[PDB]
Amino acid sequence: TSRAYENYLTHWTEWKNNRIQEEQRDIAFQRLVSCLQNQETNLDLSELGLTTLPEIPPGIKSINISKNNLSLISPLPASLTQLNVSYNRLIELPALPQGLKLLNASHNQLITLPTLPISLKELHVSNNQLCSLPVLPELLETLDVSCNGLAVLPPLPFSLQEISAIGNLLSELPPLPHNIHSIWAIDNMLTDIPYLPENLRNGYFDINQISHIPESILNLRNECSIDISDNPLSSHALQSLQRLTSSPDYHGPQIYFSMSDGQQNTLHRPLADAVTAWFPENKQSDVSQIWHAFEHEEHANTFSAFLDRLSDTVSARNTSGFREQVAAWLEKLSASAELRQQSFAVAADATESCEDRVALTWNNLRKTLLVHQASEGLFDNDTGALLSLGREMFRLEILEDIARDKVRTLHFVDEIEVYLAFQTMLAEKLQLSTAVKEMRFYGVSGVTANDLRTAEAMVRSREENEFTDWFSLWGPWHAVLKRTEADRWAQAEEQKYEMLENEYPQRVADRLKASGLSGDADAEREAGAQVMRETEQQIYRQLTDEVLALRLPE
Repeated sequence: TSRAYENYLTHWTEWKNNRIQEEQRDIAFQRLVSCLQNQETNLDLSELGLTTLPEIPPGIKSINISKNNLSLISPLPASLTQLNVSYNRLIELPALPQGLKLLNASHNQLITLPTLPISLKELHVSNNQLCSLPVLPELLETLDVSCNGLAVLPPLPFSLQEISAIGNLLSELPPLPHNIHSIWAIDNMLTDIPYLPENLRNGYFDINQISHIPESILNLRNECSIDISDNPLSSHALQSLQRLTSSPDYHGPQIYFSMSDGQQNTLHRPLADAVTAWFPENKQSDVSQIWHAFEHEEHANTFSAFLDRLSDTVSARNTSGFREQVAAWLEKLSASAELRQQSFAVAADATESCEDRVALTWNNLRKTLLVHQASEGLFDNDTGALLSLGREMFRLEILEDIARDKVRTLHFVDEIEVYLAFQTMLAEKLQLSTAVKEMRFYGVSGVTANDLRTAEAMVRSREENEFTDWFSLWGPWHAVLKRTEADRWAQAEEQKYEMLENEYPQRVADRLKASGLSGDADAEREAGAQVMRETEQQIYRQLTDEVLALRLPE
C-alpha cells in the first residue's frame, strides 16, 4: 500500500481525534489539510504542542515543525529542502532527502547524527547531547555545532564559510578551508589557533586553555577582530602584545586580549613567591618546612624573582610536568655546602647587567653545580664523565645563542621557550641527557622543520674547532685542575702573571693600531679585554693539552 490520496486523509483524522489534549491536536489537522488541499508546498504547525506526527504529502518542499514537544519524527519526502525541527526535544533523527539545502535541529536530545546529503547547504545544531559527527558534503557552507559536547570535529568541506561550536569539549581544531571567514569557540579546551585563513573577519576563542599566539595572526585585515581573552598566556606574550598594540601605526587586525596572572610580571620588580613547589606534586614530601629557614635570608629574593620567571614558561607544566629538571635540583641546594649561596649569588646577576633576559641563568645554574660537584671532589681522575657533560653543556650553550637569535624576530615568545623547544627535539640528534626528551608540538613558533636541522648542523660545526678551546676555560674543568694537578695549575698563573707584566701593554697597543680605534676612550678598553682574554685562552690551553696527552715512545 504505497501512498494514495485518501489514505492520508483517513489516517490524519485518526491522529487529530484520538488523544486530543485540550486543543492543539486537530489544529494541525486543519493545517495538514490546507497544505494538501491548496497544494502549498511548505507548512509550519510549529507552535501547537503535539505528542507525535502524521504522514507527510509527496509535493512538500519545506516543513517547519519546531518549538513543539515532539519525541520522534515521521518519514521524510524526498522532495523536501528546508527542514526546521528545532525546539521540540528529539532523541533520534530520520533519513534525509537529497535536495535539502537548509537543515535545522536545535535544543534536542540525540547523541547520534546520520548522513547529510550532498545538496545540503546548511546545518544547525544548537543545544544537544551528540558527541560524534558524520561526513559533511563539500557543498555545506554553514556549521552550527555549538553548545553540545564534542571532542571530535571532523573534516570541513571545501566550501564551508561559517563555523560555530561553543561549549563543546573538543581538544584541538582541524585546519580551516580558505573560504572560512567567521569562527566561534568558547567553553572548549583548545591547544592552539589552526592557521586562520586571510578571508577571516572574526574568529572567537575564549577557551582558557591555549598556550601561545600562532604569530600568523598579523596577516589579517584592519577591521578584523579575534578574541584571546581568558587564555593562559605568558606574562611575556601578553606584555609583548600590549606594547605591540599601543603603537603609532596599526596593531594588526584588532585582537582582543586578557590580563592574566596578576599585576605586570615582566615589567620590572612586581612580586616574588616563596619555595615555589613544582616538586613531585603539591605533595611537598617535607618541603616548605625545609625551605622555610631560608626564607629569612639575604640574596634569596633575587632568586625568588627568576623562580617565577622560569616557572612562567614551563609552569605550563609543559613537556614533563614536574621533575623534568624540576624536583631533583632543589634537593641539591637543600644540602648546600655553599651551593645555595652559590645559586643565590648567581641569581642576582640575572637582573644585573645583561640587563633583563633569561636562559643564560638556567644554563649558569647547571654550571655552578658542576663547579660545585667538581670542587667538592667528584672528579678523581674521572675525566671521562666530565668530558661528556662539557661536550653536552657546550651544545646547550650554542643553542641558547640560537634561541636568542630567533627570539628577536618573534615577539610572541619568551626567549626560553624557543630554547626549551630545541632541547627536546635535538635530544636525539645531538646526544642530550639533560633532555626531558619528549614533547612534540610544544616546540612553539619559528622552529622550522629545517631550522631544527639548521641548528643541529650549526652545533655540529662549532663543536669542531671551537670546543677544544672551550673546555680549557670551563668552570668545573678548572675546579678539577686545582684539586688534582696543583702545581701545573699554579704554574699557569705564574705565566699569566708574566704576560700581564711583559707584553701585555704592548700586546694591547699592537691590537689597537690594527683597529684604527686608538683615540676611542671606549675601544681602548676592549683592547685589553681581547688580549687579556686571548692569552688566558692561550695559557689555559697549554695547561689542558698537557694534562691529558698521549705521545709515548720517545
